[PDB]
Amino acid sequence: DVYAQEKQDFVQHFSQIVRVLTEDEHPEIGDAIARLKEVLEYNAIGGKYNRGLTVVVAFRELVEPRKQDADSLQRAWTVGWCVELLQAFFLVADDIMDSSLTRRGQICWYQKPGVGLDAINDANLLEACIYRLLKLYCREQPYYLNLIELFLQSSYQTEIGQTLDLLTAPQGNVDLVRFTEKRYKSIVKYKTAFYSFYLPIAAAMYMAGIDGEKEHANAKKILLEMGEFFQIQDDYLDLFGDPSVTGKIGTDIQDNKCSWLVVQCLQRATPEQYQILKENYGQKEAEKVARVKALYEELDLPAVFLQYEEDSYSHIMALIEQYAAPLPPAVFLGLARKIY
Amino acid sequence: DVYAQEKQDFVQHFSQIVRVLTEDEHPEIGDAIARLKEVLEYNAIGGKYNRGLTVVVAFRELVEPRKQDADSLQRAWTVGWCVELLQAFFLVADDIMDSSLTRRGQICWYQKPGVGLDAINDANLLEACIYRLLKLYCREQPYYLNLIELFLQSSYQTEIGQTLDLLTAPQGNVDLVRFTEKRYKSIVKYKTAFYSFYLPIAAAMYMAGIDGEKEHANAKKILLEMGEFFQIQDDYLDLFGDPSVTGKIGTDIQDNKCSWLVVQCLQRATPEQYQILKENYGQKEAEKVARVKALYEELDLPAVFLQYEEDSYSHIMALIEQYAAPLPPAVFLGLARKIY
Ligand SMILES: O=P(O)(O)C1(P(=O)(O)O)Cc2cccnc2C1
Ligand SMILES: O=P(O)(O)C1(P(=O)(O)O)Cc2cccnc2C1
Ligand SMILES: [Mg+2]
Ligand SMILES: [Mg+2]
Ligand SMILES: [Mg+2]
Ligand SMILES: [Mg+2]
Ligand SMILES: [Mg+2]
Ligand SMILES: [Mg+2]
Repeated sequence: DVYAQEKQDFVQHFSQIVRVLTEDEHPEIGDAIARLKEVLEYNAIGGKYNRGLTVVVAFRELVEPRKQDADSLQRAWTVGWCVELLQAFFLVADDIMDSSLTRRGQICWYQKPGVGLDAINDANLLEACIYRLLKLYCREQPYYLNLIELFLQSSYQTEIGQTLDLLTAPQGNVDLVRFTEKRYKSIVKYKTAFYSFYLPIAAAMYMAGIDGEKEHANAKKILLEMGEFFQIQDDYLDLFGDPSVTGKIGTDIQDNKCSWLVVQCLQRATPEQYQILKENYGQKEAEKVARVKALYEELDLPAVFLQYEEDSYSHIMALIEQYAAPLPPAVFLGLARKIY
Repeated sequence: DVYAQEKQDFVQHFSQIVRVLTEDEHPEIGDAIARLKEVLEYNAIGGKYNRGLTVVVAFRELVEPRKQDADSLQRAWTVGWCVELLQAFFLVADDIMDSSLTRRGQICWYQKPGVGLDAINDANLLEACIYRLLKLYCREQPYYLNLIELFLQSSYQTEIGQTLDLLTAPQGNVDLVRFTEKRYKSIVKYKTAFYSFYLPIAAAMYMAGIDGEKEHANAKKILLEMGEFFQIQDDYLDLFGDPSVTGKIGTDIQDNKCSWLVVQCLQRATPEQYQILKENYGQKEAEKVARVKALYEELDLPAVFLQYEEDSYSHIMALIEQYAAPLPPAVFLGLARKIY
């Protein structure tokens, strides 16, 4: 795919990212800059890079090839890495707050001996690197302020979404009463859809000089729906995915989360299955978690998900028919192929 | 003082800040916006406001009174609150990472039943509010990008400083060998001096149309030295200050910190006092902490600090003589009176 053939160059650009960001030497900060290097290497590397590559792929498809200079392609790869760094910031903090164990096939940063809650500041540093990179690479470009504002707004929206995620999942309480489809859709729009799907395409758009309100609004209409599916898939895989593939161990049941699975469970459960859920959800005991997973299987939730994926795929394609123009449909099609 | 007579209006502006920031209602995010309100009220209120008031005071002294519109004064009070919000973001995270107990006369946010590590996301939200406010109030102003860049750069510098703070104070280790005057001065320049002293005056400068490199450089020369003293004072008060006055309980000894006190101790200690330090520092036991405090008193560190405050005050005033022009000396004098 077009993600395949952009990958290698994009990934190789990381050493350049790290080089430029370690050159703040101010010899006095040398030890901190070395810590930053370590943090970047542990937390920005080892996933699929789909968000960052999305910026690069869309940039190649929206920019006139004659305008695809060496320099403007360096900027695209940099802006792609900015998206990956935003992801790394949110994931470092999220793993702490979700009490997670592994991520991307290694133990979570904060679980590393000698890191612990110092990881909070490491996460803030990852965030800071975004704006340092934008200044360094894009400061003289017409779209500079547009990109700054887009990244900050996307961060605010994600943080609002994380807020709702955490409010809906208070530790060691109950009501399943909070866990509604309406609540779920709002959580995921905010925590996932904006930064994972809107951000990378929007950033490429602005870089291509496409700054129009209506063009961004139509793009957003497709991309936010993609983002909802992606988070539903993430919730499904939390329980039913293979950790060798996902790279991480699920914590949604123990964490009392408004997962798509629990929302679907509740919609289907008999009064008696409800009581089993209520007695077993939101608790660390492996035995109780296993009971929840058994309920989910009794209700054929995996089959519900497979049906949903089909209906969602067809809906997203219908939206691309409606909303893609005047942008190349390929911009959306490539993305949808990556996620579905 | 001029801080006295700006205070009331500045503090009253907070309800307006909170009002404008809760009006994102998107009914769906209502619960998150209510959490944000709670976070703002707990974490942005109850200190002395000296950083935010500094923006307002310097704005009144650098801007032509004829240009001090109703609107431009609303912007100054807003930019002042932006500085206070930046402070709140850093303090929420710092209390978690320093395992602190109280702040500003109440228990730390993260220690509140039902908050815990969710406070990490609350802190990120406080950060986000800065840029939301700058957009809302300042977006059409010539200095808009200057203020965005200043706040981001100040955050990056503070985070670099926090990095060095934490690297120098590894939990449950030793060497006092790390604790040198050189290391100390670099920590505090970065973690304190930029955001506490340079930021608020710089922000007022940019708002006044003073964007010149040399003017900012000369201002920085005074303000960074003030910031070093302020952090030395903060370290002194951590142990020897009255909690009813400081609002918080000290943790520097237990936290193994490169405090000014330990650096001064080491410079003075006999080989035998060194061994007492090494045996007792960096540990939670009240008895061991008391032994450290006893060593500090044996070495007359409080008297060393009082002498230092005098020498520092005289040095800062000498710098204001050298470097203040063409800005009103009052801008620096008022600040120095507040801290000394
Ligand atoms: O931990 P992961 O499953 O990767 C998780 P969540 O914790 O939201 O499930 C972290 C995260 C953060 C923002 C948007 N989606 C996600 C997925
Ligand atoms: O906790 P406080 O004493 O308020 C502290 P530090 O933890 O650095 O001593 C927090 C903080 C953060 C940045 C600059 N100075 C300070 C003072
Ligand atoms: Mg998680
Ligand atoms: Mg999460
Ligand atoms: Mg998940
Ligand atoms: Mg502290
Ligand atoms: Mg600290
Ligand atoms: Mg302190």
